[PDB]
Amino acid sequence: KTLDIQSYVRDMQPGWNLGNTFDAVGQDETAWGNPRVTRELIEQIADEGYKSIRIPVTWENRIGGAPDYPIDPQFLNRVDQVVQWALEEDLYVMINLHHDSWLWIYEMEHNYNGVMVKYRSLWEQLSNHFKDYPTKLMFESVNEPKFSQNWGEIRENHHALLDDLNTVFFEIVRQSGGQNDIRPLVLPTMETATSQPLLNNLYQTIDKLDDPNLIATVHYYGFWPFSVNIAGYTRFEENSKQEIIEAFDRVHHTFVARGIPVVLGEFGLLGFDKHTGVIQQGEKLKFFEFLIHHLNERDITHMLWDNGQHFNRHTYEWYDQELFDMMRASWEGRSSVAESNFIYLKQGDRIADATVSLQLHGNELTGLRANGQRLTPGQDYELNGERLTVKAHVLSAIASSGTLGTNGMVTAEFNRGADWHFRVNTYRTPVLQSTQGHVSNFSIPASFNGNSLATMEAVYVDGGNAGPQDWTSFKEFGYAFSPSYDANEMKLTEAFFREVRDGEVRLTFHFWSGETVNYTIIKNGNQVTGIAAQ
Amino acid sequence: KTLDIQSYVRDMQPGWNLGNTFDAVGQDETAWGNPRVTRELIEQIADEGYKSIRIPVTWENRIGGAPDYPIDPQFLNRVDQVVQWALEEDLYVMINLHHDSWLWIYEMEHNYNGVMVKYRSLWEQLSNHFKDYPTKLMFESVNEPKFSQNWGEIRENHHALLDDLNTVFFEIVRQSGGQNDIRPLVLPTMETATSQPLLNNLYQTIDKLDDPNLIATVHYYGFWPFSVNIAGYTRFEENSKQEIIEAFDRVHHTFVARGIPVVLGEFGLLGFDKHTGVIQQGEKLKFFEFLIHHLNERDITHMLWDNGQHFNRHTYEWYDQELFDMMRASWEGRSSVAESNFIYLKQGDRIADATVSLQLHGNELTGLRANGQRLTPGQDYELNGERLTVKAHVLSAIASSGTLGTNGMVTAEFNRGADWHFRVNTYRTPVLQSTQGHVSNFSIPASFNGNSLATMEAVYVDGGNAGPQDWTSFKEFGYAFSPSYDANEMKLTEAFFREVRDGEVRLTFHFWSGETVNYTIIKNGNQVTGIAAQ
Ligand SMILES: C[As](C)(=O)[O-]
Ligand SMILES: C[As](C)(=O)[O-]
Ligand SMILES: [Ca+2]
Ligand SMILES: [Ca+2]
Ligand SMILES: [Ca+2]
Repeated sequence: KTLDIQSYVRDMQPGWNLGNTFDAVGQDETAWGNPRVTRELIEQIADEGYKSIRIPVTWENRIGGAPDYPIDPQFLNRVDQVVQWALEEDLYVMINLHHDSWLWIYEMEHNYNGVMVKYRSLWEQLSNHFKDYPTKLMFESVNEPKFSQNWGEIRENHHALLDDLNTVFFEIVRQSGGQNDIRPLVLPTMETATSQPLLNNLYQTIDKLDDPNLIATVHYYGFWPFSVNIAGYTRFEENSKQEIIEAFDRVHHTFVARGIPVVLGEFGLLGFDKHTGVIQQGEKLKFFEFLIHHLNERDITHMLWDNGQHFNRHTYEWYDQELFDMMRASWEGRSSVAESNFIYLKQGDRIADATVSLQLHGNELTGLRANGQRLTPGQDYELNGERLTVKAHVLSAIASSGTLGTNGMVTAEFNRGADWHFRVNTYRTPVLQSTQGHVSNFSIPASFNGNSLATMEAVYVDGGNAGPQDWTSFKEFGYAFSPSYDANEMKLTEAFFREVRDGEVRLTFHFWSGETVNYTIIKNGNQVTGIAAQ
Repeated sequence: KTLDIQSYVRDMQPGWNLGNTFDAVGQDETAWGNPRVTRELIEQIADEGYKSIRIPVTWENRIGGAPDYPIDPQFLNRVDQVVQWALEEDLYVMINLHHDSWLWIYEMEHNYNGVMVKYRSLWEQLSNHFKDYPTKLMFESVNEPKFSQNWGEIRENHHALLDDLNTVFFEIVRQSGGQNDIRPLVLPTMETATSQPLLNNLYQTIDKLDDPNLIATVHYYGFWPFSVNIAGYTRFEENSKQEIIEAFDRVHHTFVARGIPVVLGEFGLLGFDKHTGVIQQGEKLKFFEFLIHHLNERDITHMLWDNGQHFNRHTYEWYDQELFDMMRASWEGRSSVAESNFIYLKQGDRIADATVSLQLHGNELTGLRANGQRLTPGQDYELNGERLTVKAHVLSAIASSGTLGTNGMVTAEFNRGADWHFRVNTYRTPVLQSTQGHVSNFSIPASFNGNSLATMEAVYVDGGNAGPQDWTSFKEFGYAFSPSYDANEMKLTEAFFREVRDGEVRLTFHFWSGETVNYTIIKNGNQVTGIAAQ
């Protein structure tokens, strides 16, 4: 019968990626540290409220040679089993060719027929294998296509190559029998990026194919500097907000408003490829709240990129319940947020009233708790417009001990959406110590003293920015440096030193409390002298 | 072994089309009035100096139905026989899908897979059939592709469709075995037109395919108004000259100069689709001289469109030896031409010296003949710069009788290139007569009195142009009107009257002698009254 492609895509909301699994580059799907897929994982993801699952698959390393490129039947049966489990749990399912994109498909520019033969063979095999599967199984032509080994090197000829890949995929699937005459097909922009020319090119391809069951796909990992924590973008601010609005306005105008539905096939923050701790927690939450709201406004179905770091695949729970709670709330509507998820108290100072700005997002404050205890309006706190004041005696009750670090929590409750949690932290000025070391393993002894590090600047004392990405003084969190809180050390990485010339560099460590600490390093070959502020 | 595609295309020069033959829409190749192809025709064309032959083929009407679309083997064997004869005569050969373009291929926009299945099947069959043939046989994907039933309705989506047709053709041929891995392939622009965007799109496709044996093709039928004789363009003038220069500069810059050779797969004058007499003979000759010179300058191989009207296929000679002689001369270099191919003498007037402007094109005048008799320089004629004077006594010797029409010829001989022939014509004022008739068969009795008609204007006496193409007063020769010299009649066609409203129209007949005659028609329904000048 007829299929309503817009309703189909709407019914997928929200989605989840089985990341770093069948897409892993290796003998099998455990190559990147995830376990073999259990039925329970799929059940649990469905129970959390996900309505669709993307199962990215890298076929390279599980296929024979030319000319037929036979897919390993054992590998295919394992992929198949997971597809079936998902369908049994009433999920929509998307499969693709994944890291094949940069393992070999990218060669197409100087190997047209060679790539085409291999690509055709794979999609002929998959389309045939899955032809009688329910149409809740959809096919995606290729992940993040590009035709250079590098990102951001899209040339004019590349667009034509991607049109051809998308088109041959369409032709193969549509004429392969079973339900494949109507099965929804997912087609990407170049690099799954959102610039207007790339959206236009995908539109041209979709328009040409003259088919009612096509879905456009893009990916999104945040405004780059915020997403990796570089260049001073420690807060979710106007640049990150405007990129989302502008990008998804383009997507909506070009596709959704013209009747072509859009699946955001992957989203997250790029810096999570390091770890989730590289983005300040409150700012991370506000990114997800804002993004998902604006996707909802534009009818865009989204699928979380989860490489194993969000849903714990061994215990079937979220590593970060706060993040999940925010996402789950965002599926339904907006949550109120605040300038920060913390209130800092200087150890030794008289504790005063803390006033913080809320962004209510159309909700009302219903209550406040201090370590779970209900507070009395007026007596213990005030809300004046969007200015929330937590009274001194409440903070003193939580943190009069003056123990450094997080003493407790003030939780703001709203009539709709997720609670917002203020971590109440006692701090003193952090102290770094002079030291001497080697570029391969350089650690500054550091007393964090209840502080959390936001970012680090590096400049040559003689002038100019030092280290990687020297268009900015603010170095990249994790990549160039890392706080080791348990070890009481500040790590400066070998990658940092690889892009530092011999000489004297001034470091400036910025902490979330507002504390700033300077430090000097002198590099002489592979040897580094650290000198604390005096 | 390796093939040098530029040398290959150069070696094709000059070419000839076996037109209105296998391309004819009908049961067989005689459907449009040409005889079955004889070996002698191919021999004779080769003997005239042609090095390549285009054999356009329309496959529709000689194929089975879906899904395999089997080509009639009998038809294919007849095409094959002609290909073999041409190859035996050492010619290069181009075959294609021809009027399939507008019989069904154009449907692709709203029938993507249906057209693709049929197109794929045909090229699979042809590529297989011809795979072991010498590489002097080349394949051309499709004639004059477009995706509307009408010309000049190229939309953005159409470019993508043509890229796909060209690309699938490439893929099929290149992987079909025999010599087809290296066989030269000919790819057209949309409508085989020469505008920059269309040239760019073909370049993009050729660049993408990353193959050393690709040939670009365009067609050319002259600046439109001159080519059909409308809007007053009775002379080969600056607009026709500039179109050639601009168009082929674009072609050279975009393709030839970048190492992609170009075959002009068809050329002629569009109006020849009526008959060759619609273009004044001298102006026709200058068009071909100028065109072929500029193609030579730009290394473009050309193939004459001959639907049966140039080379007489029954007697194996040129209908118009003067035209052939000009083309043959042009293969080697430029010919000198003149303002006209005629000298008019008014009957009853004293015969004076005739002075005409020559365009020497780098040649020198070596002599002059009057009816074949060598004339004496100085005594009988003078050349002053490019001004040729033929003395009165020479013209009087040719035309003292005062018989109306062509009395004889003055032939200019040059050190290089074709002779130029001046027809010496005696004329009197032409006379049209009043009459009454019907729109389906309206003839003005006409005493042409040694004159040749150039064009006819039609305007409403109250204002505005009358008849077809009413953006100009000058009507289209043949289509709207025709001189019947033997019948002594001026025909105004039914097609003319279909676009004339009831009322009074002033006609102005322009003759090559400079004589102008006005005439009035009054249209009342299907009845027409003609009133001669008084
Ligand atoms: C390294 As990625 C663009 O697959 O998140
Ligand atoms: C009518 As034609 C464009 O094939 O000369
Ligand atoms: Ca294409
Ligand atoms: Ca609540
Ligand atoms: Ca001569």
